[PDB]
Amino acid sequence: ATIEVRNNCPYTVWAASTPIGGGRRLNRGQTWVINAPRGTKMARIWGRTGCNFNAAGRGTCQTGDCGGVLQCTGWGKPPNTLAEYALDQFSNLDFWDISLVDGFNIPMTFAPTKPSGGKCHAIHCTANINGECPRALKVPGGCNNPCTTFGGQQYCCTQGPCGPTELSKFFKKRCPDAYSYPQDDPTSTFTCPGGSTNYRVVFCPNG
Ligand SMILES: [Cl-]
Repeated sequence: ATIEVRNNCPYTVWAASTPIGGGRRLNRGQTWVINAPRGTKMARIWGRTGCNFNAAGRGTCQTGDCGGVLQCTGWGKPPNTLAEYALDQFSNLDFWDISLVDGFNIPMTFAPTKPSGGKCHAIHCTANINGECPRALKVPGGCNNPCTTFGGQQYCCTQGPCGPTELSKFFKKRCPDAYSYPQDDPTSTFTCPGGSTNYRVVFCPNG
């Protein structure tokens, strides 16, 4: 239920969190701890780079912008590396993952503060994705996922079952534990017994 967001990047990051949390400027080394009640589903945490806000919480960001506002209520504009989770009250299990479906912008580590074996352990995505990003998907500060750039069933899996693509394999290749495309569920979903642990999301785990 407790999620700790830590910015270990050498640059400032504007953490964002829905549906609870909002937004927060995080300078190098700063942490933000938010409480997520049991039953919180379809939640996500991400970081925003190159933002420019004025006293009122209005401005714009280079990546992951959520409507030109500091405290998000909606989703960020890709590309942005995602930390998704659902604290299910029915199975009493925590379902979480790192997703690249909406792109990549900042490397991160998603981990249980109390790993208990099985699929309940830290996962990472620290590859140099922005650096090796295919030219067709590359944007300032990030690397978009083929579904965002090209669209269509092939990449977005909007019409029905889909499979990996050469462009999706570019991400899975570099971050095996993360979602490379919409239906990359089997090797991208992790769980922990609900109530048995807390969570930590850190930007630039390798500094
Ligand atoms: Cl709670």
